[PDB]
Amino acid sequence: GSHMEAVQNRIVEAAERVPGVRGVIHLRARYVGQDIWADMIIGVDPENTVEQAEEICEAVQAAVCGKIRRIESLHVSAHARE
Amino acid sequence: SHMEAVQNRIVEAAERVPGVRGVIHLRARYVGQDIWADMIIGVDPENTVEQAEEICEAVQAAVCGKIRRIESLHVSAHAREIGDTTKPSFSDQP
Ligand SMILES: [Cl-]
Repeated sequence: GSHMEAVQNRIVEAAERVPGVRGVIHLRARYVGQDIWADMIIGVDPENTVEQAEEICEAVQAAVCGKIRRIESLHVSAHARE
Repeated sequence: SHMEAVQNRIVEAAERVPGVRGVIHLRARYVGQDIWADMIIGVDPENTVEQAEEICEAVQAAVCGKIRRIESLHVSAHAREIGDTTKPSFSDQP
């Protein structure tokens, strides 16, 4: 509901502030008990290395998980984007 | 389960594709007679993202080409060091 959109907006806002992120392409978030499990795809520079893209991915994980307490599990991956 | 033969075929297939440093993970199930799968490959860290997506597509074509009962296969890549010998996982979500 309205409840869930608010958290999604929090997650996007958080992820999008992280340097190297070219928008959030996709976000699946779901309640499992009281906790949230999420899967996210970010856009990144096509010319990034895989190592570099994974660094950005981890940074997003820390930023999002840091600001939204109720997230128990967050997978982040990157697609090339312009 | 009973279906180790197909898993081994899938891994062997994927691992022959150039740019693949082993299969990190594979979730496969039968739906009727068809197989639906999700797979994670290891790749050169120094590959570009563009290039890793290219490898991913190559694996999709190679695996789906050699194991014809696969109706749907998603492939994604993580960086993997060359000294890594970690056996492929077949669980349901790391
Ligand atoms: Cl061949």
